[PDB]
Amino acid sequence: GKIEEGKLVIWINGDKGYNGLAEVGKKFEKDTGIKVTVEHPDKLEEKFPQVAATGDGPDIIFWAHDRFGGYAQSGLLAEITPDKAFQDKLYPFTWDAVRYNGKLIAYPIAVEALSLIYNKDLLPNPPKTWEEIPALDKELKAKGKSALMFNLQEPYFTWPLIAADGGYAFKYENGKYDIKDVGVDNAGAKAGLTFLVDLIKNKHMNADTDYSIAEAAFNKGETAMTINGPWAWSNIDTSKVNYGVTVLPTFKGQPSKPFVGVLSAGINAASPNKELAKEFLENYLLTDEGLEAVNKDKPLGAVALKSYEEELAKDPRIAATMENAQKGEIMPNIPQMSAFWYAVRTAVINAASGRQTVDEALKDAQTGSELYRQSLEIISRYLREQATGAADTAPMGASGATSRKALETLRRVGDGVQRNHETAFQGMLRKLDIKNEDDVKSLSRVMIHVFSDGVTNWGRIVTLISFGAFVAKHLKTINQESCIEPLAESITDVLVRTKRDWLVKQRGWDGFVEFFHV
Ligand SMILES: COc1nn(C)cc1C(=O)N[S@@]1(=O)=NC(=O)c2ccc3c(c2)N(C[C@@H]2CCO[C@H]2[C@@H](OC)/C(F)=C/C[C@H](C)C1)C[C@@]1(CCCc2cc(Cl)ccc21)CO3
Ligand SMILES: OC[C@H]1O[C@H](O[C@H]2[C@H](O)[C@@H](O)[C@@H](O)O[C@@H]2CO)[C@H](O)[C@@H](O)[C@@H]1O
Repeated sequence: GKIEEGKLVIWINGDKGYNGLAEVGKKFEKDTGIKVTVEHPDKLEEKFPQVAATGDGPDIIFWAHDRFGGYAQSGLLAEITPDKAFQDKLYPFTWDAVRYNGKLIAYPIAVEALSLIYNKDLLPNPPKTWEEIPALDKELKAKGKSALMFNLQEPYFTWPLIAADGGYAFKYENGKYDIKDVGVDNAGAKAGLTFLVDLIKNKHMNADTDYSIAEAAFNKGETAMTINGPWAWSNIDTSKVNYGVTVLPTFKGQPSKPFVGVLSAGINAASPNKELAKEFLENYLLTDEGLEAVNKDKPLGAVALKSYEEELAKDPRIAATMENAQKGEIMPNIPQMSAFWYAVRTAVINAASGRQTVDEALKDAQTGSELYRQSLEIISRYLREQATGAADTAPMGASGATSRKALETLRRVGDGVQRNHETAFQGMLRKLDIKNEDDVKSLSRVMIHVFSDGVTNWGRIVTLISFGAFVAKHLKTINQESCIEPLAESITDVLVRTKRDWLVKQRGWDGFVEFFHV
């Protein structure tokens, strides 16, 4: 749990130009004597927050911007402070993708959007609609080909179809996200995912198709179409398939709406090499020659660097990428994106395999996606009304009946725990000696140790929240009322992170209300 001084370790995904990046690393070493190690570990976006939390991991992490808000909220990223001269060399909308709570948390590299990639030797004209793909597959099957193969294991690739007829992650209106408004189990999302499951039912696609199987089938000329990003174009070039990159097909007359990613470079908060990392990213990578080295290995898409994007913009494959991006939406970077992606990943795999119906799969994804927000509403309200003696008059909002009935249940069963276990609560309160916001930050570790490692049931969840209320009452009494919302956020994090799968299996807080129905 200590990063080594006087070198740079970089993590980037195995689908990106990591050999090109290593070439930029060699140029840095030639000037500075500092070795640059580029690694592409499996699941690096899940590994980074685990290793970084212990003061370990790479100096620089590359991922799409959507994961970076979670990393920033967890204190895992150094604030990026480039001068005006450097900032003005990149597109302002790319800087917006890496801004979190008013602070830049990464360097933007390139804009990524999925396109429809088609074999001009099999399909001279690509289909304008999803609805015509079954008929095309039937024509191509008669010739020993298939219409379409793409990765069905990552919701990134299926999302554009789910979003087409009105599926959404977090509602965006008046230039602001309603994190309370999730659109995963609406009629639009159901129509999109039913269309995908029907393609599998009718044997136009196979539920087991992943990135490697789709790429091999397209690059060998066995399938007429794939869905992929700019990074894929290198392997297609090598294959000598006569390919086009175009607009994704429409669904029910509406565009497919890909979630747009900005490949971004974050600096580990635990790195002792932050000045070397800034130098590397600003004066080696984010140059015409640095981006060219990476782009020549695996294409980046529409680069953040204006000078180089002017050259690449002339490429009709980049025009197609930006057309799809404009029909799509820039991903949020809110910490909840991780849970959203896990919930929709499971829904698509289960619907595609027949493990769940579309209705069952998207219900669970909806419950999973709103679990943090709903849990925080209940827990924050209970802690604050316990501390002050007065309830919150603010409307409950989305799924408000559940929130109201959960808080009602918690008042009954939680007050019971605090009354019956007053001596134990007082003993643990004094032993923990909670005085201020720094001490509250130390509770997460002991909550995971005591709560998360014990049996999972609603009773032990009531104790977790009820002791939280007991601590909140103390914090109010000693003029530390400012600590209660952070405490509520910390309890919610432990509960929903460590009991995610169990909570969704219970129908979340509806399960809680039913379990303690007297
Ligand atoms: C029929 O049975 C029941 N019906 N219902 C409604 C409940 C039970 C029931 O039996 N529940 S029980 O099994 N629950 C536990 O054991 C338990 C569960 C979660 C806990 C947790 C304990 N904690 C240790 C406790 C605190 C007081 O002394 C501890 C314990 O004695 C050593 C005790 F009193 C247990 C009695 C429980 C009622 C038994 C607190 C904890 C660690 C410390 C830091 C910290 C900070 C915050 Cl903000 C928030 C929480 C925490 C983690 O959360
Ligand atoms: O499938 C969910 C997944 O989608 C995005 O990941 C993309 C990434 O943006 C691309 O650069 C490329 O590597 O493919 C990935 C999909 O396999 C999100 O960025 C990611 O957080 C999310 O889990």
